[PDB]
Amino acid sequence: AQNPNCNIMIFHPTKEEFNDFDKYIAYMESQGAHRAGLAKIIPPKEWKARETYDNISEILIATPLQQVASGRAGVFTQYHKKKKAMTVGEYRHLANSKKYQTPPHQNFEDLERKYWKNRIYNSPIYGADISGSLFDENTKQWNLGHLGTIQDLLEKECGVVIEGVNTPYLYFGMWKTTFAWHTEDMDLYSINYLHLGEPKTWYVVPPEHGQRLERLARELFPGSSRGCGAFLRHKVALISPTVLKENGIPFNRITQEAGEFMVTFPYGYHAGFNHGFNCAEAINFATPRWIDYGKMASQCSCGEARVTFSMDAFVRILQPERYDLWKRGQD
Ligand SMILES: O=C(O)CNC(=O)C(=O)O
Ligand SMILES: [Mg+2]
Ligand code: NI
Ligand SMILES: [Zn+2]
Repeated sequence: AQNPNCNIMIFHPTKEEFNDFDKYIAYMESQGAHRAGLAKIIPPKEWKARETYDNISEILIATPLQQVASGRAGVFTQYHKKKKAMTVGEYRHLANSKKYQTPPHQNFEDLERKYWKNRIYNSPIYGADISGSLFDENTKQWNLGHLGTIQDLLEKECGVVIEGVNTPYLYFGMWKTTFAWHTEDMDLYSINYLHLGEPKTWYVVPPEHGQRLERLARELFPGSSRGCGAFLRHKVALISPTVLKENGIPFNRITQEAGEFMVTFPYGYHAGFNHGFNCAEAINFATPRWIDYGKMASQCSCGEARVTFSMDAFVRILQPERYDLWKRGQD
């Protein structure tokens, strides 16, 4: 078996290798990349997502989210308080203010220590889930707006045509902005490009050990767990690396910088935080290997997780038994 310790692998494709997305994903998995739940992809030195980022300030963040924490330093939930719309220009100015800016620090390690020590005493503001793309339409390789769709993958694999479309989202982050422990909708893959600014640190549990994370989570968030059999889909729960180590949960960590891609793999639980002002673009995708994970994916039926129009059809085809009760959580 390739990558038996489930380490995060880093790839350096040539411009020749960078022409065929599907085939490069298949290559990475032949080297065991998926076992980690997360891989880093450094694009060829010749490749650019777009010419410059000089004209992005007028993008609107219609619903900025203030991330308010409750709990203890290493075990907390966050809720999202809706704030008034601002442009990316205004947001960037906010992220750089004395109140929200990244603090003085030695290295990613000193910064990580400060994040986990101090996160809960602050409420950073995230621009999340904004429909759009910053890839130049002339960028032909690894353009997240031009990937093959999940609906076409399902159709090629299973012979059934379904409704739905699949488009990218932009995330604008600042210091301490946080992504809670989760897998993707329907345990899909994701791909994430950090377009500009400060880094993003990621924690990930190998897919083969995901259930151990879930079991710890049921113990750490006992009331959430009683309310919903898949409460991690609410994307509110945080657990520090110290707490994970204390409980024997296998995981890994890696820091993404501007200009790099990350791929998350089916059923790879991940979480993280932003080091300062940045902009990332992400989208879900599928391969033939995803189909079985889609069929087994846990669902939120308490009605908190509330998920896309396109997800309906996945549940309808892949999980016809769940499909009655699930859309009751959606309606
Ligand atoms: O970048 C973020 O804040 C969240 N993105 C993801 O969880 C992802 O790409 O899978
Ligand atoms: Mg603009
Ligand atoms: Ni994700
Ligand atoms: Zn739920």
